[PDB]
Amino acid sequence: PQITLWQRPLVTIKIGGQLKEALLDTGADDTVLEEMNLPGRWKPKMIGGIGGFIKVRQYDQILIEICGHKAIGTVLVGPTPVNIIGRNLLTQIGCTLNF
Amino acid sequence: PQITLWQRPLVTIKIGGQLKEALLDTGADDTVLEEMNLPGRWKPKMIGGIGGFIKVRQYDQILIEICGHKAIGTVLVGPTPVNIIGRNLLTQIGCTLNF
Ligand SMILES: CC(C)c1nc(CN(C)C(=O)N[C@H](C(=O)N[C@@H](Cc2ccccc2)C[C@H](O)[C@H](Cc2ccccc2)NC(=O)OCc2cncs2)C(C)C)cs1
Repeated sequence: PQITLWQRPLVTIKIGGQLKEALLDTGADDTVLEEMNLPGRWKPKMIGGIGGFIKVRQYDQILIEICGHKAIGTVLVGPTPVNIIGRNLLTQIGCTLNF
Repeated sequence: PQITLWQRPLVTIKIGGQLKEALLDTGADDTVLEEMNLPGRWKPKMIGGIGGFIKVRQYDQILIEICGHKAIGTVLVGPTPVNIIGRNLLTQIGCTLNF
């Protein structure tokens, strides 16, 4: 699709058989989801946002369908109030910025 | 131009006669720049995201040039870790998300 930015770029994603809304975010280097139970072992990560840093748990090789396009990659889980799809999964599904 | 997201989408902006580097950010409603001098009256504002809220100075009707494209809109200035061009100016240069 082509998505204009007059409104927040919110899309449905499917992860773990649940549907969630997520923001398409070119300003996030990684993908961050609200607290959920994901499979396997995690690794620690600190990510910084506008107000400072949060500790998140890194899971790898996670499938997530973003608007019907399957991506498989690293997903961080921690105390974000919005699910953010960042560049790591946006390149997989072939997303670009055009102007 | 077409920008892939293997790397951070950083572009040069021209604002208040200085060239700065800033991130094209689909996940920021607002344009938030590092401490700089801007002419005008401004208003205090609080913006938040990951990590909490920060106080910025709101300046309205600032002309920014983003890669040669002229944009007018609100610019917030303050202790942001990175220069962010948010959706309020990305729509003005005709920026879309495509996949
Ligand atoms: C409440 C919620 C439902 C929402 N409100 C909003 C409106 N808000 C607040 C914003 O747009 N606020 C912006 C913002 O931080 N947006 C964020 C999404 C968000 C929104 C609300 C709450 C938490 C996260 C998303 C933005 O792309 C920022 C910008 C950025 C990049 C580097 C350093 C600092 C900042 N990205 C991140 O915070 O990325 C964190 C990372 C993830 N992986 C690696 S770093 C500001 C910069 C203005 C959107 S959704």
